[PDB]
Amino acid sequence: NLYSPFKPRNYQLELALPAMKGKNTIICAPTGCGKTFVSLLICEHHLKKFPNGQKGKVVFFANQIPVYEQNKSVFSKYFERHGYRVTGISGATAENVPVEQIVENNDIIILTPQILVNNLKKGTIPSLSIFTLMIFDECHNTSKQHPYNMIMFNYLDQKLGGSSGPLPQVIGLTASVGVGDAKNTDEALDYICKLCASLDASVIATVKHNLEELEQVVYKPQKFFRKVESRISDKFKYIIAQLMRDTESLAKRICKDLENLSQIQNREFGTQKYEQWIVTVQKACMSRICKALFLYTSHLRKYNDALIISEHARMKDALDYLKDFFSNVRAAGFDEIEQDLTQRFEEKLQELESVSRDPSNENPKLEDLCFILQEEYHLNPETITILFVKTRALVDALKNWIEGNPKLSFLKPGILHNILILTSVADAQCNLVILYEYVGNVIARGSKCFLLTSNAGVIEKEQINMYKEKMMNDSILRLQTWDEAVFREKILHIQTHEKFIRDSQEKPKPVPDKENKKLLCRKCKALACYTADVRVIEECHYTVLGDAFKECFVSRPHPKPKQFSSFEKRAKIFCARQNCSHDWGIHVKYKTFEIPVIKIESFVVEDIATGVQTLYSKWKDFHFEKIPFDPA
RNA sequence: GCGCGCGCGC
RNA sequence: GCGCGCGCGC
Ligand SMILES: [Zn+2]
Repeated sequence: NLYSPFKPRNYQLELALPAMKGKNTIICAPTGCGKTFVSLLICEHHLKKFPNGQKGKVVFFANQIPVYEQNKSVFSKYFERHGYRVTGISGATAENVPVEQIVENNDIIILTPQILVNNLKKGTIPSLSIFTLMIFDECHNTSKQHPYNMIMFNYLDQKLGGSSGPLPQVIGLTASVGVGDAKNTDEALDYICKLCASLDASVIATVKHNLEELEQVVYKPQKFFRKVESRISDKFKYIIAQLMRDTESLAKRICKDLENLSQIQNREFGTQKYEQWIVTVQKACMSRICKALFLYTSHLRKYNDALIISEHARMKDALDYLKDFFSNVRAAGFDEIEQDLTQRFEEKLQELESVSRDPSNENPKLEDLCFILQEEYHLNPETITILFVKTRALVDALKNWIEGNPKLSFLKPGILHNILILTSVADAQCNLVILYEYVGNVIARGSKCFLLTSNAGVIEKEQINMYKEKMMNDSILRLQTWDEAVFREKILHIQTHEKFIRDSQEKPKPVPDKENKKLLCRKCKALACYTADVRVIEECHYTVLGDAFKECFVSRPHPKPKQFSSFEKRAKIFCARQNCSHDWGIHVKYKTFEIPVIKIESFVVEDIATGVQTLYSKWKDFHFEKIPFDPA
């Protein structure tokens, strides 16, 4: 359960060796518990390995909050018995606390890295040598300009700067090292090297002496990809779609601020992109108007479901779902709006059924799926099969379809001890796994996995992924054969070259250009404000002042409010024209003042003296006379 | 908002 | 580079 006493498995003992022997290691092991337990061991040996009058300090880096939390607990619980001081710091703690002190008085610190990057940048923590051990969760992210790398740039600057200063052991954990954009083993192997260089790892630990034991707590099924296709012509999706347009235009006219309700533009019926757009519009409207909408949208949703049922199951099943829903409102409480929609449907109802019964509108997708089930079960009749589909709706359709089938009468299906096939949308020891048009992709011997998609891209993407997993396995298998001394030297060339381009590629101060400039909405090219009215908060954030602007923009209220540096996210802000409605940035309370904060990418820079129109995506890029903030 | 990573098109 | 998305962090 991850939260108690455990017997380490041989394979984890093996994985830890190189860490325990003191080398900087990358630990490539498959997903889950594995890594946690392993990083518990290392950590336990690290702080134990010390002689009296000496203490270790371990820091553990984690990318997501959920991970920062689940790992703060595990570490706390586990090292509780032992007497060590354990904490974490994340975005939500970090606000106003003596970060040097928290480290100073702690044996295990859990962090999200952007904290450390921030605190080394300030000088509040002068050096990494305070730490004895660094652990990088999901360490394959150590590249490019990621926090992990910023940390290492600091470390490698201390290491190669020829400066002492001791430095910590560095460990990274991963299920999968990556291969970047490599096209063959040669390049993959270059990629993994540069990766090791960045972590100053001299060893990559994987499981070798304990394969029989790993390959049984982590299948690893047989991967089968199987292309299909939808029907030749779907004249049913034409009917329901026309009904959706119809009911959308009916909601538009009762609402008219409709499109503005969400910036989820270019929506397409019968896509889950649409199902969200629905929800975002229903939560958004902040009420006789809002109650009219809930009803119209509650109808478009079932319509949307319906299409998704048609496309992956059969029309008979889409229709049924719809007859059901409509039945359920003819059965009270009934009002004009609802009786309207029910009528506009009742009108197609006859035609929908002709298209439904039409022999040439069966779903070729289902015959394939069928084949697969007859193929696999004739091999083994005691097979227990699991079926993943996209929507809770499609779950029933597929169940009904199977029950209502003479070609596969042999199944006993179930859903969300006697049953022998299970259908589902979310959540093992089953022996047959089928991802049917599942979108998707997320998550003892002889086991098979089938993906079935009409999409080529997916099938082709997934096959590229399999070729990379081999490319990756082989490379590792072979750099594992290099003698460490040789490997450490290859790494050092890399570290060196990489260090050099960091300093070289830096650039002097940028000479600021006094000339006043217009900011123009990037979309409609209407005037927004002037750079004269712009001010800079905390060196990083930009506001305008004065009311000439207080009405150049409109403010729909944010659906994701948060606080950062200081100050609260309250609203998104938008170009005030009715057909432009470009996204301008946001509007916050800061200290005492509600103020707008704007992103330059939402604008064109036109010099007034000349008319020249430059475009920036980052304020760091845009060099003008920036002025800090206060009374006004 | 800022920062970081990833994908799609051109 | 521009356009349009996703996920993540401060
Ligand atoms: Zn505009």
